[PDB]
Amino acid sequence: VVTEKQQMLEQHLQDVRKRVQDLEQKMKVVENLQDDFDFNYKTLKSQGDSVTRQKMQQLEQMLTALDQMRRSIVSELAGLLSAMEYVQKTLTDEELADWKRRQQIACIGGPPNICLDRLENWITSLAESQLQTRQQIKKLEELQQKVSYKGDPIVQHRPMLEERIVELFRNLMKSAFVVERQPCMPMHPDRPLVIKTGVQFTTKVRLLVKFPELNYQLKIKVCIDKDSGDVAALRGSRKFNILGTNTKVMNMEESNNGSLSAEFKHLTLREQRCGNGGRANCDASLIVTEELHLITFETEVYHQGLKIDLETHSLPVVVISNICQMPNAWASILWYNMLTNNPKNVNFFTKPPIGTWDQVAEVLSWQFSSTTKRGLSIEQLTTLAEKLLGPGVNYSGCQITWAKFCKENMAGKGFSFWVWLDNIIDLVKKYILALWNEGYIMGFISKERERAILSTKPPGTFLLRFSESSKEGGVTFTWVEKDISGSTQIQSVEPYTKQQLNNMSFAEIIMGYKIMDATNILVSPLVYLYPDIPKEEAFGKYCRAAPYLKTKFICVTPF
Amino acid sequence: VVTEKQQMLEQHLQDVRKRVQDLEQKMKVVENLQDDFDFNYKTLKSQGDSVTRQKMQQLEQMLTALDQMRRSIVSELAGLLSAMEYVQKTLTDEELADWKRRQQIACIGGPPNICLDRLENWITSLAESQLQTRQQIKKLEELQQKVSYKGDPIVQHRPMLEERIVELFRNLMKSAFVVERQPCMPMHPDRPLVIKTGVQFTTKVRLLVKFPELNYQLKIKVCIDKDSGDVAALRGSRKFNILGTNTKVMNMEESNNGSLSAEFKHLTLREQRCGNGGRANCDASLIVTEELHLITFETEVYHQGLKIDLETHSLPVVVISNICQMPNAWASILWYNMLTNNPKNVNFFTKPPIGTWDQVAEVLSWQFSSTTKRGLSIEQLTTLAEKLLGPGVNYSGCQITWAKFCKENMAGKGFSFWVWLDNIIDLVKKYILALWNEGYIMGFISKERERAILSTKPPGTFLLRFSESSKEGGVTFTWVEKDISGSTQIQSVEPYTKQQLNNMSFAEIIMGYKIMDATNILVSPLVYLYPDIPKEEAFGKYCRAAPYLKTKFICVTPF
DNA sequence: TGCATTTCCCGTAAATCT
DNA sequence: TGCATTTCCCGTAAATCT
Repeated sequence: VVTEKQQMLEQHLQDVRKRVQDLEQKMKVVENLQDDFDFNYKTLKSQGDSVTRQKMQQLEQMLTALDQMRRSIVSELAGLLSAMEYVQKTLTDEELADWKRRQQIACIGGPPNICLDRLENWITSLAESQLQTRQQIKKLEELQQKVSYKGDPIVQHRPMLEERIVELFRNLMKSAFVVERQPCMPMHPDRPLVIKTGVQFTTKVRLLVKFPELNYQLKIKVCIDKDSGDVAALRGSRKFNILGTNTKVMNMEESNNGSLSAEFKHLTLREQRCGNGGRANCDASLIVTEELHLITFETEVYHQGLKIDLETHSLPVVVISNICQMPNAWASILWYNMLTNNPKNVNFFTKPPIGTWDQVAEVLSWQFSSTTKRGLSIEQLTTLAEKLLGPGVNYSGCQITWAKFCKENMAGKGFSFWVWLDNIIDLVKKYILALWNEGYIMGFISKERERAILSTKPPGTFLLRFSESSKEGGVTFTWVEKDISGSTQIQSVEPYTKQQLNNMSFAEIIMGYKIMDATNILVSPLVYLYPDIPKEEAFGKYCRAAPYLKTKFICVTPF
Repeated sequence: VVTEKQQMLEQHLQDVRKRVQDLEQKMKVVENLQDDFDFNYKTLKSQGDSVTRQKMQQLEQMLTALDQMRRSIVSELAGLLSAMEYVQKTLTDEELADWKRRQQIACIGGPPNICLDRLENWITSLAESQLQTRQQIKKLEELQQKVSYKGDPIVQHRPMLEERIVELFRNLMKSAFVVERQPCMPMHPDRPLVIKTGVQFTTKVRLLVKFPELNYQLKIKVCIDKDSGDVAALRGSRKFNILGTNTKVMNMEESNNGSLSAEFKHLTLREQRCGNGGRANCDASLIVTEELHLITFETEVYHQGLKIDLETHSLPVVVISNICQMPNAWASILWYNMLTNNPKNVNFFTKPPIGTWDQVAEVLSWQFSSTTKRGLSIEQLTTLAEKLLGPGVNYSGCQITWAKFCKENMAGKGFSFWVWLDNIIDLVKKYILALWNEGYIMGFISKERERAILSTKPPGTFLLRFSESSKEGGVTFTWVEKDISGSTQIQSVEPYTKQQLNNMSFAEIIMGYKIMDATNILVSPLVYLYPDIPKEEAFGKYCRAAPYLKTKFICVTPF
């Protein structure tokens, strides 16, 4: 939806469109008058070799009118240029930069709308206006060549008008070249900006100046680790080469809007080994999953007498060799994008920024709404801020460092916050998908606050939550059944590993768990999912000559 | 252990060794006499320019003696050559060829002893004898150059003696070049002669002529699909290239005997795609797993004035792209090696030979004793010949075709004999390993003959056997418990898939299977493994603040 | 050494051949 | 089309780096 700032932008772009038409009009008038003047002059000389009365006066008067039309045109052109310069900045430095920011956010699972359509229409309109304006300026030049005098408006301003129009266009083209789809392995659509060597990844660029004349004209060359990974910048770092079809012609193929774009598929990265390097300094100068790289795109455009070098790059990418490095790699991409809008700070992790629990929590919810249908409730969310910040009320300004979020292991645990959490999402995906869908799982809640169930709610009322001690990820629940109940003895079984969920699903465990009590009688999977809902309405939906005797496995607690 | 034929061989090789020493002796005598004759002659001429009485007689007599010694040497050399020619054939065409045959057999799991030691000692001894013999022959030549006459034994025979010795040596060197370790992926040690593109494989060659002078002198080049896959032979076939270190210098490294050998590791195959081919005719001219290739080794030896081109090749190899093709690929390697001793018939599967149940059964047992501690009992073996040949008594001359063994699916099944069986072995490996070890599993027995248990043995007596209907492979057992037993109602549960064995082991199923009968009471895992052994002595060996409630899964038949 | 990181390769699933 | 065959790539385990 349009904001007011975009409203004005569209408005101004139209005013510019209008002015250019008016000037085009004014150019036609001055040309015709110049032709009329030229013929009249010719006719007058071709006889002054008897001079018709008043015709000399007409010639002189035509000339004066020409002069004035020229002065006029030249100052309206200058004013237009200044307005193009002002608005172009709004277009490129404000609206386009905003898009790039929201693209970062969309990569890490945030509210999208990274649609380039409006921007492309804006950019193309401005570009057309600039090129037509340059054509009028070129025309003024050829008008001066046919007719000129001492104090000619064209001779004393035109060069500056040309310089300004060319600089504007040149810069507009360069801003227009962007990475529409950031590097991502199609196999891990929710993990853009993380590439594993040997696995195909794809990326796409777009030129927001929609000029049909340029269809199939430009050749885009992509590479990784250019320039800054040749002379000055980072050190100790690994270096890679892109393998696969290195170049790609830009065209209007997909036809959606017929926008100029170039898509690269089947790309692969391979470490460039041997030679001379270092690995000097601390952390071997950043661990593998914290090292950042840039994929660059370059091309040259020769358009209407101008040569313009276009270049753009991806957001920093983390390169891994094995998939087991992805959780950590992702955390890096989260932190980077959550905390900065600089598109090329590869040394970011030398001294990472600190985030607030606010921004960290949002980002965390996104991670869930991406892979699943819904994110995190503040019950599960707030009990998470506790697992990091300890006791308290409200967590807005509470600072979360990179070390706390992922770099170092949690309190007494032998794993990091992010990794434990990523492993959970992977569990909620490979199994328990819809079983997590609606509001089913409490998921995250302290053994403590896991008291406000059977101990306030009738015996039977159970819970659905994750194993806090498990690195790989595991699941569990609630129920009061063992010995002579004192004042409601709350319980949980030992969490089920990813393999343990191959043996029987969770809502199947929940609606197929009797509990063989000391009495030798298998008692019961407690009723009422926490609030007051009998297990059935929620969990019942996911449950299910001489022949071999069909069987089905169950564990159901042994005592 | 030495056979009588090998005894004679060793004997003859020694006789040859002896003769060469005797001739070496005879050469020394003739040389000295020639020197004596030469000096005497010199001395006699240097004065006949008065001649000492009787000295002319001595000179003449020395000459006659020389002549006779020469005739003698020349005929003993000829006889020796004929004996070297006879024995060499026994060495190379009989004993070495036998080794190659038993190497084939060892590849497909048969009784090994493919030790090259004896052969290498035999070959090296003969080679040394031949080279020394050639040196005596060369010497005869330089003796003739210093002293000769009309009718000289050396001039009229020596060229033929040279030709024969060189031909013998040349052929001995060529026979001596062999593939000691056939192409095999170290990852699948029991599957030699089957290579999957992209996976490393290793192979090794040996030169049985143990000459230290040649250490590090020869460079061996390996390749696949040479010559015959350039011009005349097979058609429609795929073609490959060996990637990795293509050449390898031959040396005496491992030092075990210090035998000359060249080992190639880290080799990889890749399909050579594009160009011009065909895939014309039926079966696209043999399916992938029936297509055969040869890996060739070549080198040149320049030794004591001779240039000898050595070449050897592997046994035909089947090339696959995915591991799922290995069962079929192996069957091909089994059939080939079980039925022929031709080392290079790549068109074998155009018209495969027929085997007898005898040879087919042996080979089948081998497949078990390879991967496990023991093969197949005739109970399990004979009940197998029934699954292929139907009813009968004795199966010796019963022909088994390639189609019956593997090419076409079994009777009413949607899979082939070999594949079902290979899948079983893979099951007996990944799980139930020792649980198969001793004599535990009956494994293969008709539902029919699976009557001679509870129905002749007390109720309780169970069985251990494989799923006949399962492609992927599965397992099952015996027990009489359901309703009011009539006259012993024999039973089996639905077989456990490879994944079903991750849920609980077989001897754990067997000693943890109660059977919840209609009476709501889980009854019992029947006692006495078939003969009369209470399940325990055999199967019992493989069985095994606020804490989470430790659990353990069981299926135990639901009725 | 123990650790960080990369390589190997099965087995499954998707892709391409034919 | 449906099939034979090859390619893709995770995830585990072994290997190499440092």
